[PDB]
Amino acid sequence: SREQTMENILKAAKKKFGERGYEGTSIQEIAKEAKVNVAMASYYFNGKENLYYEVFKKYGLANELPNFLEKNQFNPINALREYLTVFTTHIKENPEIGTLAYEEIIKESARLEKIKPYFIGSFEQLKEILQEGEKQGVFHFFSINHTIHWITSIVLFPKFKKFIDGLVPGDLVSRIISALTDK
Amino acid sequence: SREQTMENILKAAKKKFGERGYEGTSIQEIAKEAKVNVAMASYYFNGKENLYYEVFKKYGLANLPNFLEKNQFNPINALREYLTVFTTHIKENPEIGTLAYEEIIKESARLEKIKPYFIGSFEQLKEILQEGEKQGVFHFFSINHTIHWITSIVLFPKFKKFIDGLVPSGDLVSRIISALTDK
Repeated sequence: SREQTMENILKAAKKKFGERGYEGTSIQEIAKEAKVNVAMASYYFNGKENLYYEVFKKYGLANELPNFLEKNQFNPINALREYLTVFTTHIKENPEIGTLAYEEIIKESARLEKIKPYFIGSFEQLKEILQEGEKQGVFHFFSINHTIHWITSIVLFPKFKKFIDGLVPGDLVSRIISALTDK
Repeated sequence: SREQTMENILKAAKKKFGERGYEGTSIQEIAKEAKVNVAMASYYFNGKENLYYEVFKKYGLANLPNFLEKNQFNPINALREYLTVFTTHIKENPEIGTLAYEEIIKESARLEKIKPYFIGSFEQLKEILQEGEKQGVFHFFSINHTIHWITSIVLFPKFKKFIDGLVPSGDLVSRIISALTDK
């Protein structure tokens, strides 16, 4: 019942913050969405700023990711496919993470710093998988920086990709992999 | 005068919309920023929604010339001018970029009506790229992939910087061109 209520409030926080952003969302709005009074929301989460962080802590990218390269016997295509599947599926089921993150990147706020780990943590692996695929002659790209840039844009901002798709004539993961294995 | 009052209102809207987005900004706040009567502001632009579109009409990419034609159909030269012009415009009107986002995500009724202040640049981009590929000076997976990552840097320079901060100066345009000319 404690956990249920805490979960209810975090689900509501994610929903409302995702709709209106940090500033446009109130603790009252959230509490109302969660069917609890404001005092109940303060008790568990102690104010707007910390609730926002707990939203990223709970629904952000899971911090305990296996090593995808080892998990996939150092087959980089297989490692990248699994990595990207894990990560794009997460953003599909928790889209607010993507849209809130990619927002705060523009406001360059103090929130950004505390938020980073919960959508950024796995980029190190993404670098390793790519560099090992390049080393194996299985991936081809101009630079690692350029490639992480467009791959993480798709991961965090899949709707921009849909938007460009509407203007210029799939499966996201397969499309990332085809762009990399083009020789 | 009518014209002057309208300039002031648009300057205000741009500023205020940029800060808080469509939803978190009221016509009251813009009018107050412009030091004008709310109901006048509202009437002159026939409402908040139309005012918002006029912000894009005024400050967007309505402006451009045929960069291919202006560059003697040298695609590299045309793309460089194109990129320089576009990035400079986003630098000088950052709200256009950041507001395009809040809206590419909300997939709003508003998106459809703001698109026309980017579609035009994007087809010119497409033409430059295809002309370059045809002349054998550009090489890429697909035009859709290419336009996706380029327009990503252009409309959302701050994410590009954010990734630059996580993955190891340099001219942005050169970097785009180098990624296109890479054999």
